[PDB]
Amino acid sequence: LKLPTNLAYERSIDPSDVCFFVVWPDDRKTPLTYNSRTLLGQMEAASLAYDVSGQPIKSATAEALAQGNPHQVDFCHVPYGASHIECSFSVSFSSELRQPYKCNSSKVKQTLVQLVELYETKIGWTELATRYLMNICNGKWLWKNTRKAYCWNIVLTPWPWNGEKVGFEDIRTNYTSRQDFKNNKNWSAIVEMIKTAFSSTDGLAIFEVRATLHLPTNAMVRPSQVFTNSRVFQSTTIDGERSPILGAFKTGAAIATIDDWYPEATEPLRVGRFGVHREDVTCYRHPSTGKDFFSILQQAEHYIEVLSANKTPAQETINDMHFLMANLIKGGMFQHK
Amino acid sequence: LKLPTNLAYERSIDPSDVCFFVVWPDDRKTPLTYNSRTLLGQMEAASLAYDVSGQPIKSATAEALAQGNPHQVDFCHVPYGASHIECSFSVSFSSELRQPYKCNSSKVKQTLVQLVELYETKIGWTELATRYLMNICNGKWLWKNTRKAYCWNIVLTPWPWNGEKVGFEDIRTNYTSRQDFKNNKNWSAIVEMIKTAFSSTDGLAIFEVRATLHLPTNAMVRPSQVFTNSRVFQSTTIDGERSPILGAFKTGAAIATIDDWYPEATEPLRVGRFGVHREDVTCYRHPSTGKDFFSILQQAEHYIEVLSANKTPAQETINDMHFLMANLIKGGMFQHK
Repeated sequence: LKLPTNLAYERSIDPSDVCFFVVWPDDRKTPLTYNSRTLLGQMEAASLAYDVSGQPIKSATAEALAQGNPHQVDFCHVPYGASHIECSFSVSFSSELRQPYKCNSSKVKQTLVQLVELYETKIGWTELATRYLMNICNGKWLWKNTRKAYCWNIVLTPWPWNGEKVGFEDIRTNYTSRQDFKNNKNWSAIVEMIKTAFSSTDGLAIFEVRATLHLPTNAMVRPSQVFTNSRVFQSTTIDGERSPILGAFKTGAAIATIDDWYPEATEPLRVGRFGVHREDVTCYRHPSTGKDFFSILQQAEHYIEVLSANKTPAQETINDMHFLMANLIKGGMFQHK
Repeated sequence: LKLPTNLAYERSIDPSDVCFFVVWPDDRKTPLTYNSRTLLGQMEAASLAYDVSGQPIKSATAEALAQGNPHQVDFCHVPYGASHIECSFSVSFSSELRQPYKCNSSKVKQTLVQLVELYETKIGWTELATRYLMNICNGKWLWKNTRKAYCWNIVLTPWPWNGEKVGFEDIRTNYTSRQDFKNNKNWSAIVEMIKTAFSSTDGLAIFEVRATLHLPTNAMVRPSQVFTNSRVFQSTTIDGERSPILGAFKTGAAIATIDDWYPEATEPLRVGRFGVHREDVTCYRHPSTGKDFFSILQQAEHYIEVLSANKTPAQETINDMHFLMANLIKGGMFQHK
């Protein structure tokens, strides 16, 4: 397959900013608020006392590393009398991966608007839909706030939905796996809706997610920081007062942490062309290995002929095409100018 | 009909910028406002790791693709507690297609005025009028905003009007086809108003449209970008506050995406000389097919003698006639120096 000079995809999952609210014992709600603090940190930086090649700076004497340095940081935390903290956002699944947003070459358009179809026919949407939905239903958009917490509950409201709200209580204890999610009475009724929103050419599935998070006393809340204080928070204005948020793109990067299929598959990565592990920077699915998205998109017709056959393919190629479809769902410009 | 050196038409469909408002549950309106966020994307471009002809860049090491590249984007979204988002504009239909705005050739001018008159008498305006009006009455000028939306209602107040204002509720469900629009009690009284603005020599039909759009919480709004951040919104200043808008020409392209008449007709295109598609960039109605505007305008006398006959014309020639009159409604300079 040749990479056309104009090939864009539009994202299928659209998540919204996670508004943070504080719920008091009288069950009234009030948006969180962060305030800028100034800290007197120690001279802990290695570049201060040390030079490169392991050389101690001579001016940085035992008198110099004494004088602490001030750093201004934003600071947010659950107020004292707060019963819990709510976290609300919305996420819409649409079928914007069926057809490319742009394609200057129609030949490469048929091999994609068919790749998706033969995918859904042979290897249904249930895998990616379930993976995307687990991150919705287990707090993963609540990135680190769920790390040191008592319990967080995901109350979920699907839009083209008939029954009552679908809850996920104490995710730390019950919903610790895929099967524990499946055991929910309404789990299948939701993965079905997501996989419908992916097949139907103009269908969608809007979820409104609301996490009640029981943090300890005065517990520090971690919202998203802004890009280049040594810690500036990303905020909206609710009720006319500023309030921290986990950004829409942070939430999207959270929901789209399904990519576990790669060499030395260890834990889910955010779906991207070259699977970039943000913590240990080295990106897996480097182009030097045959696992980046542009090397597996080059083999799109090979995957067409593999799924068009009668036999169910190998798990290797089915995981490769899972990653292909997840990268299509992420959207983006699959082009090279 | 050889193309004169001066032949311009003034447009007939004059739409305005789509002002965005946020209607709060207390029923007060405040214009939207966007702010320039700065995202940390990954190294996602194909050009960053691959050279042309599929050659992996050597300096694009695993740690080289790890670095997150900043991207400043304008973000607009519905505020948290907003009841909904209103979208208001005004579109005026006029008979600025009857006579050419400028025509240095008295023969080409009269052979087009006679063409428009024969069109009006033979194949009435109720075909382009209803298609132009459907794009107004179903949110189509709300380009991507109605994609992931609970509902949208188009309330439409015609200017030379006598009754009550014309509602089009829950268009995602109710008004999904042409007959669904025709079932409106005021639909005929509006398509006739449009076809009277096109027939009467100096009459006009001013419509004021207001679409209440029910998005999910914090739902991202997609207004028009500007022509080059990485995404700069096109905005006005409502109430002294910058507010994103859909440009007048974006809204005009929306109302005039009626050209479903072309070789391998699939879905409606924006009425243009050589009907270009922006999704699959290639241009239908290329001059190599006899469907471009200057190839079916060169045959204006043929359509005169066809519509002058008593028999009902073919559907193919009547589609050519439709495209011709729609492209005259769009206006422009049909000249060749």
